[PDB]
Amino acid sequence: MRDYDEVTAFLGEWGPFQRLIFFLLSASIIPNGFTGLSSVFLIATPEHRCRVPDAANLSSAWRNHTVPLRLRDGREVPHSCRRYRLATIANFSALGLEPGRDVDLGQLEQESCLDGWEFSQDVYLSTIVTEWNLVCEDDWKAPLTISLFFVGVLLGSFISGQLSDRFGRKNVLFVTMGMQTGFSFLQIFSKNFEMFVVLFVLVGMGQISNYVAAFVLGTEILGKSVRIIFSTLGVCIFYAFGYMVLPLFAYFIRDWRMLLVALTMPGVLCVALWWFIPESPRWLISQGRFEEAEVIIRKAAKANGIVVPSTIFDPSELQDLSSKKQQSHNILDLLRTWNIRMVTIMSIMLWMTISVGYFGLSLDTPNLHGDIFVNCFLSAMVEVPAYVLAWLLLQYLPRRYSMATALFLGGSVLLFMQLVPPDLYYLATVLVMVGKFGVTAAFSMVYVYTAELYPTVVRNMGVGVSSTASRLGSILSPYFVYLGAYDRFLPYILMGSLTILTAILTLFLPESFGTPLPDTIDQMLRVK
Ligand SMILES: CC(C)[N@+]1(C)[C@@H]2CC[C@H]1C[C@@H](OC(=O)[C@@H](CO)c1ccccc1)C2
Ligand code: NA
Repeated sequence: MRDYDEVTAFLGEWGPFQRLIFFLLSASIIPNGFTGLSSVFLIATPEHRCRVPDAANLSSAWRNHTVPLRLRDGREVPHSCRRYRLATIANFSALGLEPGRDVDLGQLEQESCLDGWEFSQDVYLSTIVTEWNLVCEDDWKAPLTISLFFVGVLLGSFISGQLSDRFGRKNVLFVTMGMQTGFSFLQIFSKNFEMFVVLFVLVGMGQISNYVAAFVLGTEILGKSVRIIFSTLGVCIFYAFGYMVLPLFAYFIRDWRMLLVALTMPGVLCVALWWFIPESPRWLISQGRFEEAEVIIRKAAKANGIVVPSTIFDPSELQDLSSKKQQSHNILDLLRTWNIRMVTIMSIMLWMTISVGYFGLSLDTPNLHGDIFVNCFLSAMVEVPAYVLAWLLLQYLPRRYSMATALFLGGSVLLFMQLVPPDLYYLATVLVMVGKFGVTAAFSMVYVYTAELYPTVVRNMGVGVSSTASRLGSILSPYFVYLGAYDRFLPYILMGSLTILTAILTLFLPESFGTPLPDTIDQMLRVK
């Protein structure tokens, strides 16, 4: 018996086949870039105030003084959820009385907006918040939709695995790509809020599912050395490109339906890949469909120009491949021994906190100062050097000090936010981008570090548990942004404190660099 990576080693590590597969599977990750964080523009809240119908016979003075003024940022602004009793105002205006001259505005009665709201159109022409008035007593519905999107992503994480195992990688990939694109398109025709919410849940489910299927198919087709590069840089950078191009679209298109059309179109464009990506030969061998694997291997050999006679490859060996011992599935293994128990708890908390920080910072961009589109672009762009640095650090430096430093930077920088004087408000944006830089580096590194910490017997299970923890964290991530209304800096204080505690935690994990990866739990490294 032999190994699949050995039997197939004759194809080489790099060449026309593996190159095309690498850049096509990576290109299929772009739509997840602008689909993941489109909520920053689809669910944005413009400035708004109570609407006063023009039927009111109010003087120009009264029309200038129809809403109480409240102070924000040290500056007067119309109160966004309350107005002076329109009937009392109309009675005063009919009597000839005028504000200030005859009326003390400070003691008038107030009511909520019974004629709806007037949203400004300086930035957004329309969004779902303006469509269904998700403001004042409905404001909690705005982040809820985003939480529900990540809820769908959670469910997709469970389902896409089993589906891909039972029906293949390419089939699940393209089916869920089409599902995501179709439900993204359908959302344009949402009559009311509930249909939009449920369609957004399904869109997130499809998005996660097809990301996962692309990742698994790529890490199964590519060779041993290029596998790491694909997993680490290949998909991350093209996700960053998708995110970076999201604000480019949102700048020209400022209507949520036309923006959904624009973000839907690339998904339809990706369907051409069906004729270029083959099914994973390793999976087909797992199902016992050896003729299809043989055909795909011979086609790859022909594409790379390698002569493949019986002396260098034969299906008889293909039919007698080795199978690795099956890994434990019962979760009890992760809790049976004290050391692995503690390592699992720390990894859960580390992944959840890194995810909360990353998605909170991503979703908080429209609340920063300066141009919203420039801020979103800078947020998307600061990830590419974060991935390059993460990759170099993983290649050459111990994981513990690297991740302690990246988290310490990401957390400490945020705590400085409250110390920036308003005159130099732009420094706060600098800090926030450096903050997200650190978080992004840590987020890229943990995917590898955790996979090294667990022994083979349960490695996948442990990684999956920690990954689910991170995904749970992003359900909470839009609510930390929601807290920005109660107190501007509270979200950053929370994120910074939690990140510093996570950076302190990381130092207690055992070091893996430069040591053989363990095979059985008895060989697992001990926590400090
Ligand atoms: C930060 C880098 C390493 N990622 C490529 C990792 C973690 C975040 C980012 C994107 C990806 O994680 C996701 O969950 C993706 C695809 O499901 C996602 C992006 C945006 C919204 C929801 C999910 C995997
Ligand atoms: Na995709």
